[PDB]
Amino acid sequence: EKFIVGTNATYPPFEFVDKRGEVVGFDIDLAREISNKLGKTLDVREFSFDALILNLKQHRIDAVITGMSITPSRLKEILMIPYYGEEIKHLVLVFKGENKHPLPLTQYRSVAVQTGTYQEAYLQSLSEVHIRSFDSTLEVLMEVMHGKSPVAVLEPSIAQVVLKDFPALSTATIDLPEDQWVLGYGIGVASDRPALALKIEAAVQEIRKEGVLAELEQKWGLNNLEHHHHHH
Repeated sequence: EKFIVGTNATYPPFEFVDKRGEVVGFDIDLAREISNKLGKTLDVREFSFDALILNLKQHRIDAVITGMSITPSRLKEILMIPYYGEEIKHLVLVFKGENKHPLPLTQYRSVAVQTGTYQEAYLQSLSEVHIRSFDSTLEVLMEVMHGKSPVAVLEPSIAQVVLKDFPALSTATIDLPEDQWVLGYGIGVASDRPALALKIEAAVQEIRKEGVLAELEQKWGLNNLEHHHHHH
């Protein structure tokens, strides 16, 4: 039988349309691997993003794979099996010297952040926060080093790697409200089909341990993802 997957082919490198008119990408290769583990024939179907969950709940599709962020709001409605991405429940505020009251972020003349990241979107959602956006983490941090902005915001896993090169910078934790958490990217499954979700979790674990998940990540350039959590 068939494993029917619903997608919105507008989000490289997860899914997009090739010059054949076919949908390709990391999620399509992952969907095929999953269908093989389940012993099913993959059937990829395109929908508008806003129509995906309704179709899943109506059992017209078996799974949604579309670079969809795992959010507490969505977990209320559907099941989600994680397959890529760090959980983001807090951000790192970066500055030189002392910062007695790191919050509110509205206090700063400007806040440096990287374009296209989830932290940028979070900052944009906040009333009266003045953002200076940059293409790279290098530019974000040099902005603070030169005293052009008082603070920057990084995602925690990036802060952990890059800040070793910046002994002058100190940090404070920004806790995100629960309704703003993203817990990586996930495969959507109907709430009334938990057994299918279990089989998909089993499949993803096997794809991961066989090294195929890491191969697909490298192949599709996920390490260099430009537009983070576009569907949050």
